[PDB]
Parts: sequence; structure tokens; C-alpha cells
Amino acid sequence: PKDEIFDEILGKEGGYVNHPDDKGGPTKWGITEKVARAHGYRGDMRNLTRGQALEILETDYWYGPRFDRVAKASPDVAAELCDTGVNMGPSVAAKMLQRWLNVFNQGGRLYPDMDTDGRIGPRTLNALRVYLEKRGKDGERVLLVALNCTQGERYLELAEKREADESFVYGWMKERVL
Amino acid sequence: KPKDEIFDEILGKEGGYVNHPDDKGGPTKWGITEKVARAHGYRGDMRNLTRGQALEILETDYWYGPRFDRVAKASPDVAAELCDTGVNMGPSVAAKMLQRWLNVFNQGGRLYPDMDTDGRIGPRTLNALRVYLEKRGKDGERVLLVALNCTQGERYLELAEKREADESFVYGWMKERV
Repeated sequence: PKDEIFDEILGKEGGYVNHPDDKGGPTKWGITEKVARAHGYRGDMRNLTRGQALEILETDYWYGPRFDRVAKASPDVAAELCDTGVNMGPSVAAKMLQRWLNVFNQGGRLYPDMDTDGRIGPRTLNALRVYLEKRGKDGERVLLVALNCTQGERYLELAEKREADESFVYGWMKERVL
Repeated sequence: KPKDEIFDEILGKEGGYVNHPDDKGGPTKWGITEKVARAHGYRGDMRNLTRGQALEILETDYWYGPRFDRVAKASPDVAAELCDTGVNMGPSVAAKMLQRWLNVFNQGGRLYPDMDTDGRIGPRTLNALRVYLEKRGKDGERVLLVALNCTQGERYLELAEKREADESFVYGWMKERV
């Protein structure tokens, strides 16, 4: 599901565009020179390969945030976090999970409230496993709907500020109907 | 989900006059406080409030007053969602969510200009709903209901975080939408 997410971001073609050294720099495979260099790329951006671009994406939006560990407990939750993180930021996505796990812990019966720090840590992963163990697959389904509600309200607010296209948010809701 | 079932579930089969000492509301029957009953022109004893007077008061505050009945002429399903939201959070909270979504989905003002997100359903809000439903069709209505559910779910999160909503309610509310 993550592979599909990144394979859709990395189009069939590099699309090398040379923006100002300051304003983004040269970009290929959606990677700016600045981001590439910060991930140890030293070549010309005209010769950046899809593979190293995918490594940068998997690092920033899957492994760095530790969505791969979430996937160990719930492939579906991790996929939603990953898709959320590429559009809004991985820490925004991680905070949504933490917020929901705190409200659904039954006044701290299942586990104590965690920090909503937006980092997937051992306490976040333990809370997710206890939640999934106590509430079972119905729990997992409830959590996914809840995450979708916080994603959609953030797309609303992004669209109000013009950081997201109307068509994009209409299409995202359309994908979630019956 | 329909309006009659929403009110028929709030009004039980039994009045249950409980005489709170004014502070914690009460005298209350059929979920109606004396304060609300008298503010609706009921002058009898609160012990003798009829179910029918109580239904008239609910219909007044949570269906006609907010103009959800006029919404229902355009979309029975959107009106029923607003009515359910309004009884839990306030009808103007519900009405404002509709205005925000109709503004994002107006295609940069192509279908109709941005309306005031004042939380009051006026002739321009109902005109915008009818144009939206005529341009985007039944798929439009389904999309708008998903979007309204996202803003509802995220407001329940906020309410639960402030302790203004029971965790059980919000889990229950997600589960019924699984």
C-alpha cells in the first residue's frame, strides 16, 4: 500500500525542472536539490535516479517516522499515517494517532495517556498493541474511521488557507464513500 | 438517523420528572427543563408536561428553528445529519460545518460565491446547497455527507479532550459509522 503511495508520488518520468538555487533549486522525481543533498546525494540533480529518490521518500515518510513498526501492529493504520504524512507532515499524522489512542484508552484503564509529541515511540507502539488486543478488529476499524475524520477536517482547513486544491479534497472524500 | 427517530430516542416512553434545585436545571421532564418549557410558552406544572408538548419543543429548537426542515427539502439525509449533530453540539455548530464544506466545494466561486460561515442557515446557504446538488448530483450528496462526518468526528475528539463528551460516546459514535 506504501509502495503504491510512493509509486504514485514518483511519476513514470523525472520531470527535471531547474528552479532558483534559493527557491527549491533544481527538482527531479519531486526531490529538491536541498532535500537530495541533505540525504547525501552529491551528483547533478539532472542525473538523480528514481531509486535514490524512492530511498529519500521511504526515509522521510515511512522509516524515519517509524510507520514500518506501526505496520507490524496494523498495516491499515500505518498506510493511513503514511498517506497523511506525505500530504500534511509525518509528525501531524503521528499526533492524530496519539490523540485518538488517548481518548480511546477508557480514562487510562487500557494504558495511561501518552504525550501527543508526534513521535512514534515505544509507548505509542505499546498503546496501539494493547488497544488492538482489547478492542480487536472492531477496534482497528473504529480507529481507521477516526483517523479519516481528523484527516478530512485538516484537508478542510488546508483548503480554506489555499494549501490544498478544492478538486483534491472533493476527490479524497469521493474515495471514502460507501 | 431520520428526524422522528432522533427525537423519539431522546424522548423516552416515560417523562421522569426529576426536581433539580434550578442550579443543575430541573424541575425536568421528557429531558425538558422548566426554563426551556416556559421559554416556549408552556404555563402548566412541569410534572404535567405532555410528551407532545416536549416533542413540539424539540422539533422547534433542533429542526424548524435552525431551518433543517428547509435543508430537508434539498436533501433529507443532510438535514438528518445536521439535526443529529445539532442535538449533541448545537444546531449552529452543525450549520457552520455545512457552510464551510459548501464554500470549499464551490470550485473557487464558480458554482456560487463563498457564504458567511456564521452558523445560521439563510436563503443563500439553501440556494448554495441546491446549486451544489444540481451540479454534482447524488454523488455530490454522498460526498457532502462523508465530509460532514469528518468535521463531526474531529469536533467529538476536541470535546472528549476537554472532557465535554464521554469517551464511550465517541467510540460508540465511530463504531455505528464503521
